[PDB]
Amino acid sequence: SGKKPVKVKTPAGKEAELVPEKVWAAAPKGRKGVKIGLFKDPETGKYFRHKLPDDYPI
DNA sequence: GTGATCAC
DNA sequence: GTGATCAC
Repeated sequence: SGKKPVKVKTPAGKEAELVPEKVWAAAPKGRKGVKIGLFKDPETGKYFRHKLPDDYPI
């Protein structure tokens, strides 16, 4: 569960500040990987994933 | 190619 | 079972 809002571009193309429903890190052995959040487009109700800032707490 | 996640 | 999310 995320808490702080994230500036994302939604699939519908708009700039939004959304609270991710789930957050996690995806990274292979030996490498930094990326932090990802699961978001819900409030305008379409559809789910999408988006990169999180590197210092976003998991 | 590899990592995690889950709506679909 | 996978699309799609990114960085290395």
